[PDB]
Amino acid sequence: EYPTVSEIPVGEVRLYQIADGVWSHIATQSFDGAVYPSNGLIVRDGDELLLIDTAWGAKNTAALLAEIEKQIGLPVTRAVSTHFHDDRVGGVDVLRAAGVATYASPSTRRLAEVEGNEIPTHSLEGLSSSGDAVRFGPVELFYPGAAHSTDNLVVYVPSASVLYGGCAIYELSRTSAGNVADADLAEWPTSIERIQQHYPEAQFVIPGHGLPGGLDLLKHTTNVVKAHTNRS
Ligand SMILES: CCOP(=O)(OCC)[C@@H](CS)CCCc1ccccc1
Ligand SMILES: [Zn+2]
Ligand SMILES: [Zn+2]
Ligand SMILES: [Zn+2]
Repeated sequence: EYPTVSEIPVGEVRLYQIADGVWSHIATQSFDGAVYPSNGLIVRDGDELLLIDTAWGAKNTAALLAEIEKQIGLPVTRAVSTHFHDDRVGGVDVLRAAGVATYASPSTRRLAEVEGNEIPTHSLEGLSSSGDAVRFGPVELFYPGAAHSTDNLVVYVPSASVLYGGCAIYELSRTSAGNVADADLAEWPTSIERIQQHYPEAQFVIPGHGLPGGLDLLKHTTNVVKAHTNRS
């Protein structure tokens, strides 16, 4: 049902309807000689769409917009990137050219600039302290604290009980840590506990990469992070 790495050539994007007015988008990218799947989110709000994250590069993000037009047919008017890595902001220039208003926290914008990654134009205020939440159209944005990166945001869709954990949450199939070069390993389990405490009602949990599940993904991620922490 849910699209996998095997079934998506790099350059194509799949949409997966989760609920009324809520989709994930799934793309793949080559990196260091392997191929990785990647998720984002699409959320309807009236007669327009809110996009969560790019499809990991310009080419994929072009295909994303085309696939949205084909399968949904409503305009993307705002986008939020949930941290500064290229699987979240790579393609922001494509979005902007298409008239999308692109957003990220000041921390994400600052880190993207440092990294040399594309910089969302608008700033999300009210998210700089762990446990901060703000409304953004049909979703709530939440800063759980440092985890996969110091700037990582999570996204909740109240009407659908959909929790988008982004890359701070791992799919169950991943039993080893991925890119933790920018991670706060020491804080990551505590940040995951904040997510659990704030969104215990979540029914559909979407990781940044791979298969969705339920709130168990949180404990799973903590397990994997703690096991990496204990590198021997
Ligand atoms: C292997 C390179 O991972 P990235 O640093 O890609 C550069 C943008 C990471 C940013 S979150 C995305 C890929 C994470 C992943 C690792 C292993 C399996 C599935 C996804
Ligand atoms: Zn990342
Ligand atoms: Zn990622
Ligand atoms: Zn596990």
